[PDB]
Amino acid sequence: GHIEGRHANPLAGKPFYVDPASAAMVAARNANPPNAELTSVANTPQSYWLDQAFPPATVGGTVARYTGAAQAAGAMPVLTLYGIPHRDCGSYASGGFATGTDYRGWIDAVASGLGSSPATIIVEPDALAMADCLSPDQRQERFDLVRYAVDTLTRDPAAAVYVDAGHSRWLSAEAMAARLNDVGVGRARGFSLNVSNFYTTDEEIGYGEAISGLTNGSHYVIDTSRNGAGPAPDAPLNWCNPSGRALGAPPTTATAGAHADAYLWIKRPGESDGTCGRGEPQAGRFVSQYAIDLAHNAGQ
Repeated sequence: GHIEGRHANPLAGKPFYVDPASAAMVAARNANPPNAELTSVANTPQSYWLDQAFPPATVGGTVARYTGAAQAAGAMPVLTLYGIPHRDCGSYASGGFATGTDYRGWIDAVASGLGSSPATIIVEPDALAMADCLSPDQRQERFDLVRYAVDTLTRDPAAAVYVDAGHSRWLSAEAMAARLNDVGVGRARGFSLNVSNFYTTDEEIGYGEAISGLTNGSHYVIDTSRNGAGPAPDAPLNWCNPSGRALGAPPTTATAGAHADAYLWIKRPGESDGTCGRGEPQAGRFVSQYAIDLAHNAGQ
């Protein structure tokens, strides 16, 4: 018979993968007595963050294991790549690979691990948005590395690749669209917004629709992990372990934006944002109280 042409949202059609070994799951299983907040969080699909702790020599196997496990679960894995050189401009989440050559080798290995398997990839939270901390030449290098990630990862046809694009109160839509266009967003599925932040979904839809229009109709995802109460009052460090924040909409493709492929939990609720001027836990360390606070503040 006839073969139809292609129609669609790559994120629609199977559930997002719940990592069975996340820090939240470990905490939920250990809670004595059981805790409603922790269990809820642990059972919500999030994203699996990879960085320079996973060397190029071995990260391919790590990626293949994770994507293969998700496939065995009938689910879409979400992976967050967070290895850019000069990561976080040397602030609380400092890290990343030492050099661009190492980063390129890492990307090559990630792509090898992906093969042809389904995956959603969030490329480098903050890298484009924060790039002005770098000199002109290191900024250009960074853009070239993000472009390298797009060009290399998209060789997995089943990888839905979203380049991180900051949020609605970071760069302007015009400034961020220019960076996304420079790194080849047209070859990706699109971009991500609100990662590790707290802005309302509605505000992020308006911003994402604007960037989409400036990037030839690209699509986007919004991190709704911690945005159920919107942001804390405008202040320095209001993004760094703020109190009073709530879990947002659980991950879904039933979104309210014309080009919004999904609401995802990209940040993992419970992880510290950093020491934050208060001696709080190192960035990325899981704090059960933080996950419980987010769930309590959402009324759970």
